Amino acid sequence: MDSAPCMWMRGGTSKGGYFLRADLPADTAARDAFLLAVMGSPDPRQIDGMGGADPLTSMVAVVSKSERPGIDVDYLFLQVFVDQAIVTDAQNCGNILAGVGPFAIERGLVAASGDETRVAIFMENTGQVAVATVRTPGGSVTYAGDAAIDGVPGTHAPIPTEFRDTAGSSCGALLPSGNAVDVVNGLPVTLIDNGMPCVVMKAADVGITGYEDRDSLDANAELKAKIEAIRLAVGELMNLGDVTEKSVPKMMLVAPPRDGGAVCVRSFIPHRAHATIGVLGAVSVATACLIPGSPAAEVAVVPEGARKTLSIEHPTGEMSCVLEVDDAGNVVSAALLRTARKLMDGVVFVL
Amino acid sequence: NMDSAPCMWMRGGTSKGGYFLRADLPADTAARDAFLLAVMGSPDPRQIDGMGGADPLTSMVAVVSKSERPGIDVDYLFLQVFVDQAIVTDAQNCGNILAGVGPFAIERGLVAASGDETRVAIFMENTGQVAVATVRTPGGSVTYAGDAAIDGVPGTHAPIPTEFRDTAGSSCGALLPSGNAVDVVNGLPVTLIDNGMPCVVMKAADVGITGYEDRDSLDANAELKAKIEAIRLAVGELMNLGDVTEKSVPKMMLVAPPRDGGAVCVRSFIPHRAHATIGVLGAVSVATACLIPGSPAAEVAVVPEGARKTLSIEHPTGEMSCVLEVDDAGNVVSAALLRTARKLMDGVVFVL
Ligand SMILES: O=C(O)/C=C(\CC(=O)C(=O)O)C(=O)O
Ligand SMILES: O=C(O)/C=C(\CC(=O)C(=O)O)C(=O)O
Ligand SMILES: [Cl-]
Ligand SMILES: [Cl-]
Ligand SMILES: [Cl-]
Repeated sequence: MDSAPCMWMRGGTSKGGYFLRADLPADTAARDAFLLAVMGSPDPRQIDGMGGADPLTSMVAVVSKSERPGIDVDYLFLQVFVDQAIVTDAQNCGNILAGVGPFAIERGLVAASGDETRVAIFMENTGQVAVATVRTPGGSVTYAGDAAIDGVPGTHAPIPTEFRDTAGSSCGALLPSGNAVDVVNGLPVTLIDNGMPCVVMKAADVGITGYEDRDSLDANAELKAKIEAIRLAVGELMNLGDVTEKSVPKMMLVAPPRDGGAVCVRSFIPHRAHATIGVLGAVSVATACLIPGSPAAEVAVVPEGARKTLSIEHPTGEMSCVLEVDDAGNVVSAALLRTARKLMDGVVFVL
Repeated sequence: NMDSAPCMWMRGGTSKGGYFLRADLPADTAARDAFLLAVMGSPDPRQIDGMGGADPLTSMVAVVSKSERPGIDVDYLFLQVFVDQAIVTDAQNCGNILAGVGPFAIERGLVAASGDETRVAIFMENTGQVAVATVRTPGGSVTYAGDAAIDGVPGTHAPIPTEFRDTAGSSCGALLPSGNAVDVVNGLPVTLIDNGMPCVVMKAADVGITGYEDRDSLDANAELKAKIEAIRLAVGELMNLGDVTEKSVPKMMLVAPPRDGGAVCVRSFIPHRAHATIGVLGAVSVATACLIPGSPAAEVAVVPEGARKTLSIEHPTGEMSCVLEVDDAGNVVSAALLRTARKLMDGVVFVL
């Protein structure tokens, strides 16, 4: 097959191609080779495909109607590497998730149910369910509205998303090492998975402030080398095997908030600096803020009460994470606002 | 306000952008620009809410229509959509995006396939110049598959040879709008030249680089970029380009001796980002400058002898050759260059 139907969408602060599962090769080696060609990878410019030469604009959602009881659609996230011939399936992606609901409704996978449509989305990569609510005025998806998210110009229709049962969905526990803190290459880190495996550490401990812009961080070869050494050192401890060629864990460098939020973060995902912050990445970081003795807890400003709005500051503003904690202080849910937009709909081609 | 249009996303040469039928876009320029900005996701350094790839070279538009001009198959207007300003500019040719125009026009039925290699004569509306491209149409259908390669694009595709005649002065009114082979601007000798793309040609070494740096190093060189932009703003009137402050011309061309067997090595700012490779008509202008005695380009170039000259223009990821025919007076009378293209996505683009 040399082409496939495809909707190009912005999902949250990321961008990529949304496919029906049936339209892609069933064999995953052939599927991944096709997706590389669709995107134009490997190429630092992605000039001969639809990737935008940024991992955050080189992403794929494979969506299908679900047979799981109570679930509307199944969603597989695939990261297409920009300049390697690698497609990875080892993580969730809550930004690209934002486009899944609207894509599924437009494609008839799930019926609109009034002016707003709840969509229960099984995230195949980790086996957990997320719930998105999509504006469907008059029974049709809209992308217009009054909502805004930092990192995206303008305003769009809101897409509230809610995540439960996130802890340990990749590493088998919230803290796969069993410790709140671990010393790695002479630095305290928290190894944490509440929907995204993360290594959380103080920006100041790897020799930056945590307030640098994306270009400054991407050009900092010395910083990138130092944190890559830590990432490779903890891959097995987080039950992720050999992470050398994986996209996980995400490296989260935290600092005290500056614009009135809970914490400030710079993320490497795992090699490129994030332009903003990942959705489940932010949930893991926000969760670490609540763990006494974590580097995150030391720099964070944490509100009182069972339902905590934790503003996570990032290079171009912030993204707020509403957590509720149970009896024992465990996070039992996380809710975040996203938006999406259909950008182009048609057929993608490969040679 | 228009909220969708049919659109083919293509790679044209080493560039990428949206190809539209003229009839599918707003007739009013202001409405058209607001639509195209929104299609691309501009202004936004990351172009996250549209189809632009956060680089001027992947934020380009071609507007194509069947031509009524005798002997011309299609009319093609090139539009640059700025990445992080609300500006769409029509002031230049674009010979990379031109490569997609032939195949696009045949797919869209604007020109019929003719044999297995279809000639397509293309009127470049921005300057009134014509290019002639040949498109592989085996069995009557465009193919993008083939054995040709161009530096800056992985793999191989169908060849699209292109030939340009009557190139000189199409934006500035003359090949050398100042009348001089060299002018001194901000302390350094430059050549102001237009052989299809208005350019300021200067020695890389005179502005503090070697000319062999990679694109990332050049885009990070704020001191260099400020020096170059001050020169650009100082030459707009001399080049008969009026007020260039919000324009994308002239292109700033920094030349050095060839290092990999070519005629000259170039780095180009277009005008603000460093080029990842080199523009097609920009290269023609630089190649032409190499032939002018006294030019900075002639001082660093290695120029082959003969009436037919293959001038290899070296750039950050290899080279692109310009085959120039020159007449007895030494004037360039045609330029021929190989490009390729590929259809990437076809369908409908949307805006709010
Ligand atoms: O870290 C990455 O790979 C990029 C992401 C991840 C994300 O959204 C999430 O953590 O849920 C993104 O911003 O798209
Ligand atoms: O200079 C620019 O703005 C970019 C160009 C120009 C081009 O191709 C040409 O000079 O004909 C490109 O697409 O490479
Ligand atoms: Cl399906
Ligand atoms: Cl719909
Ligand atoms: Cl038309």
